[PDB]
Amino acid sequence: YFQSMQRPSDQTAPGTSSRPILSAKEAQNFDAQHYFASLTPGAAAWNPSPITLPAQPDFVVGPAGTQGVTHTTIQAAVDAAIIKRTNKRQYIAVMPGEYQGTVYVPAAPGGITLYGTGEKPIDVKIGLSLDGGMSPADWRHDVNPRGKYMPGKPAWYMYDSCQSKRSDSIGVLCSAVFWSQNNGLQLQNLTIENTLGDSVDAGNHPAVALRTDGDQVQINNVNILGRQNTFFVTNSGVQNRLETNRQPRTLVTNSYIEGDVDIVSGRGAVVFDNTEFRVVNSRTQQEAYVFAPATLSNIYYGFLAVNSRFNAFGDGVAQLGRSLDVDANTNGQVVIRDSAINEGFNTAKPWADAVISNRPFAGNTGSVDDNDEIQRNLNDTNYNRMWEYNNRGVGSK
Repeated sequence: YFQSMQRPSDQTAPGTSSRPILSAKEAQNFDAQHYFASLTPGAAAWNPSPITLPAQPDFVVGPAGTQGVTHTTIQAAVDAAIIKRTNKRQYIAVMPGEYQGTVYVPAAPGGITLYGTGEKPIDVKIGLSLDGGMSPADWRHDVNPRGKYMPGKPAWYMYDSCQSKRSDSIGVLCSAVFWSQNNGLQLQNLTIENTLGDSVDAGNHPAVALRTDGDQVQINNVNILGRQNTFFVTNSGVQNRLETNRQPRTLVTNSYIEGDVDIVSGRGAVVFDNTEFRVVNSRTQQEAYVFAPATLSNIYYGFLAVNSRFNAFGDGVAQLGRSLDVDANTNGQVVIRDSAINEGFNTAKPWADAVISNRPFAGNTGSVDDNDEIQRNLNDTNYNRMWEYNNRGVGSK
């Protein structure tokens, strides 16, 4: 038997307290089928089929006067889809262009598919600048010009949950450009950006590009561009706050996600396959964290990054993640497997202390028992739940 010429990952279980590494046996519990498991018995895990585009879309968003365009804003087309009150999936094509303004996709009986028709995802750009620190008055002005959101239009309940706030600042959970609660949302071939970008300093400036709260959501060949809190998943219902008994599942494939601090955050089971994550250092050079899961401590599945690529600029500043300790019963969960970690990461301490609580990072290296098998409870609340398996690249060593 001749020797495979394949280069083995140099990551060997159990790893270290700073960088715990799963055994093969442990890693079998951390694949998409487990992350996507149903809760009913008699029920198969979610196995989504790929997004399929129709020969004709239901709605077309584009420049005014162009042939075949139905609507000039994306919110208007979403509203036209929602008012039908149908169980059937609706498809909204978006022509190449720049589309300034929020897009709120409400919970509905049927799924909405929104897709770009450009040669690349960058050809359709959806954006607005919104900062969690901004005043409600400034927020209302920027989000709702000319009666975009009014009682009796779709997505009112979403807008109203934010606009009613009388706090000094609107908060991260209202800073999203694109916010969906639609189960079954599908996004393909477009760019979603919170354009706050480098207009602000290195401090706390939550500015979500895409927020998704729906179950069975598929995002394919999308660019999600931001700085702090670029992509946020939550398990919220109509009250707009994190919940304790709902586990939405999202699949992100073939996508590009850029930011700096807590680039992918929140509560939900999310699988990232063949996604590139890029840390930028144009706004802050002092810190960067890719994943900030807020997974409930009784829930076993948070984030899974598989067959993905991680790139960072600076000199070993960037980290893979930190737990988002939003409440006492949170212990964020993430597995990064089979992925390339390239230059720019802190290889000695890839996981940071928790945000909000400042809970020190604690990796569980477990013990060995009879005939030399690593043993540890992967859901032990005394340790973090941030793990790697079979990664490669300079940043994997």
